[PDB]
Amino acid sequence: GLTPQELEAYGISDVHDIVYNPSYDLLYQEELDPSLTGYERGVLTNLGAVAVDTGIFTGRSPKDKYIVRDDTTRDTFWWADKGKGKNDNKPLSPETWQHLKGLVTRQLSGKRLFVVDAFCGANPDTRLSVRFITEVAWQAHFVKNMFIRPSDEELAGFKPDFIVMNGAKCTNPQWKEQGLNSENFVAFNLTERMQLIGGTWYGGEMKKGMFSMMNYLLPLKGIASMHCSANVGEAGDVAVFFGLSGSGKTTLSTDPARRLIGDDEHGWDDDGVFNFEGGSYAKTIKLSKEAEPEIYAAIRRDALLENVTVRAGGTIDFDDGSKTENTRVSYPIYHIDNIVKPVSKAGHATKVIFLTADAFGVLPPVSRLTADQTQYHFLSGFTAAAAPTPTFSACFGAAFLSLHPTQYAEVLVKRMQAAGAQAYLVNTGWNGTGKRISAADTRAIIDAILNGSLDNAETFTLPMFNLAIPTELPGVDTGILDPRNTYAGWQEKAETLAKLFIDNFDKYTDTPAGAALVAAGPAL
Repeated sequence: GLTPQELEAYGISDVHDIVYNPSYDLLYQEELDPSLTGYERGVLTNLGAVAVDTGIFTGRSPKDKYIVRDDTTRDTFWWADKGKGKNDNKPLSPETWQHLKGLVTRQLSGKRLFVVDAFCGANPDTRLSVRFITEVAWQAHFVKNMFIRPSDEELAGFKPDFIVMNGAKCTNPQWKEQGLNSENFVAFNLTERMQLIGGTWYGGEMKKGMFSMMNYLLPLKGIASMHCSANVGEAGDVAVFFGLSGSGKTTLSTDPARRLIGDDEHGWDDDGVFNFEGGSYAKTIKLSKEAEPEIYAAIRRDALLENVTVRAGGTIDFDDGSKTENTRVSYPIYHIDNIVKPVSKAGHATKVIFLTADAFGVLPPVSRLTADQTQYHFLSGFTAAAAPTPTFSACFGAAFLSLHPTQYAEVLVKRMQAAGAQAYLVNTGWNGTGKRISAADTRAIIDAILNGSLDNAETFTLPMFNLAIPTELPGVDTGILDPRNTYAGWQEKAETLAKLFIDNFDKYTDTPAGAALVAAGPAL
């Protein structure tokens, strides 16, 4: 356990009472305290889980995200104002940092505090020790679910590498004079190793804040940091899946014959692939027991519902998206049966799958990527909607990148090469006309990848993009393998898309890495 004196080292004073690493039993009682008001208030649902409301703080606040620019980060961070920018990594002065830090420590002074020590990363040799301090019980509950809970033995020798202080109740009145976006703030200081949260009550800021920090620390050590889901087969073969909204990442990574390592954040070190998290933060709009039985069943006592509509009686209305469509629920990973246990990690990945939804109808259902193409497409992070509106998210998670995108690509292929892994580009999209690709076909494609069939298969190249397409695939109509067969014609569309890729990639050509990669992209 820790003493009040330990917290005063951070600037907090007059510490009334500390509840260190509270059990789920205690948190449940705390959340239901009738004296709580506003966003602190918790309500019991018919499913047994507690539900909370974060007001207008429905999602992340990229505009209020700042990182202190100093000797530590000056030359290493991917700044929003240097070179070509193109990101939310806005620099902050050390003096303003001390002011923001002071606002939080003063807000937390003279209160009963909740302190949660946890780990980020499932592999002991490469994990990060994090201490979270909050004055709100459900916030302590959120971090207990989302990060790895230490054993009493691990707690004995705990020494935090990073400290996050949640001061949602305070705001910065001097914001205007300081040249900030608003009175709220999500700030990071890599020299003092701390994260501050002010004004915003959105739980995801704690999850995504640590992800951004891991994205900085790990690649520097030669450890891949990835925004993906990962699962394992009976033979211990592991696959990682990358894909933005609509790509079907989650659904395709759900397989009764394959245990889940994790659904969102993973690292890849000398020992293999590991989950950063100890829980899942799932979206709940239109959630049905029929479509998502695993998630639905995870919602019980100890899970924490966020912003969902609950009626006086009858309770949860998962369909009500009037307030927001970003309704969430967090729960410890063990609420899911089909997982890798007792530790969320496995061996080296041998199959890397990039999922996309090409509404332009140009890309093939499946292509086997070359090492350079893997890097090119990882950096592009393409997907399109409504058909078509294209989206390019670097490394399939641009908003959480702390280093130049090329750095993530380099470490990824380094680990892939050491494992002899193979990458595939799978297009589950439709241009809006004629017969679309069926879920059955999509599953057949994934099976062919996972079982090693496409690994040494004969292929033919697709013009311009130069993608290698397998000659035939078991359980799939050979006809659908060639995207041209759906239609000048395809060529005209291919030129349009190729131009988009080229236009987007110019953002990284300044670096020797990005520059060298241009030759792996579309040739028009």
